[PDB]
Amino acid sequence: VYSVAGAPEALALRAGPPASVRAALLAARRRTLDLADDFRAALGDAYPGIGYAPELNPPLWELGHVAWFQEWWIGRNRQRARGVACEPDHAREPSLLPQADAWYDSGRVAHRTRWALPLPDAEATRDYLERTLAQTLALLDELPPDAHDDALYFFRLVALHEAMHAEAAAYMAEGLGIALREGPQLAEDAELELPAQRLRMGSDAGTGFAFDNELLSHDVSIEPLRIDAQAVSWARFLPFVEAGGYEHPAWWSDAGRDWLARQLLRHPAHLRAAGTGWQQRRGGRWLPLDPQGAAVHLNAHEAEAWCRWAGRRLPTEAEWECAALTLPGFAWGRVWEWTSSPFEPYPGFAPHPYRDYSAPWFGTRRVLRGACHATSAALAHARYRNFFEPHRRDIFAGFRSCRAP
Ligand SMILES: C[N+](C)(C)[C@@H](Cc1cnc[nH]1)C(=O)O
Ligand code: NA
Ligand code: NI
Repeated sequence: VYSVAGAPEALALRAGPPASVRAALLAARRRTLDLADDFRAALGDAYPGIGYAPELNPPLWELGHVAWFQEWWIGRNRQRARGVACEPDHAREPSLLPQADAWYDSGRVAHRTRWALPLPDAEATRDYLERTLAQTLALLDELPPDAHDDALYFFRLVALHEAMHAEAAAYMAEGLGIALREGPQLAEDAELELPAQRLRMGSDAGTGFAFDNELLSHDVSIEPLRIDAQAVSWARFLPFVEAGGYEHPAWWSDAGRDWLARQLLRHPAHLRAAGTGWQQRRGGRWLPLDPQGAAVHLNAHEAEAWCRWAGRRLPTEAEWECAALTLPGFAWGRVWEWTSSPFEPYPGFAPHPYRDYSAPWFGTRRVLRGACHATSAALAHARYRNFFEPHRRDIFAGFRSCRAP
């Protein structure tokens, strides 16, 4: 369980016995409910509760969706023990909630529709979470200590899914100005030498859970490189803004210039000018910017444009994964980091039972690697592939740079 690829929670969730997965499910639910109570403390109980935006979902919808997904792949799943060989579309038991599928299945309930749904109230939503988890843990307790990877697959999957939605709660709270009880400085900007080598990129078979987009592992050639030891700080990033870099379209790509054309505010989000200085928004509060913090809420175009101005580039996801795994002193986990790699399948990819996790998003999404401060330690992993459209700035995204010698 001790590795440089992730914290012990991450390896215990992916490969550990039922006791470890049980611990992960309880910890995930504790986090989910604490975030839910922090949203409730700001918003109260009205539904939908929040104004509309494409990158938000109504708080009670997120809670129900977390329960719905767990119940879909555990309690209602008639082929749990088959793991990745489960037939996605087999007929399942009915949910505790008759309208659950019509409300919480995201591939069926169009986004704008969610704001008008007659969802269960705040307390009935928590009852649904409670009962589904009680059922989940009871089925988990039937597994023996040496339970096979196939027997534990969906218990690991639903735990990781809830972790992803907790992080979404954290960055949606930033958008909404909601302060959280669970809620950033970097150390020295430095350069590290990555020598030429071979990397066996992706997840192997002996280890337990892998996301489908991590398969199959394959060899990749890594060229000699000098790579930042940490994400780009504000002190490093902001001279680009000060040199009028946002008013100089030569620094930007085709899609970057397009995106920059529509931009009302020509600097990173959640920043604002204050005299000759800067303020940054955090927990709905504006505070003087810390230059030694990581630059955050930048999109792929902003990261690439800084790189062109600086004469550097983004790493490929292979270069990133190699450095994270082989270079002590390469520090990650403060912000997700845009790479230069589009989200594409590895050689031998095959979609897993939750078929819509990766495959619909190839090509239109850019890979980010690492983790941010709001990523659960049970999820954060040097082989994990995050994927968002290159324009997104609501997520906790930044970057690091590199250049060949
Ligand atoms: C892996 N990311 C974070 C890109 C996913 C996580 C996810 C949550 N429920 C389904 N998938 C996303 O935002 O769609
Ligand atoms: Na490290
Ligand atoms: Ni989801």
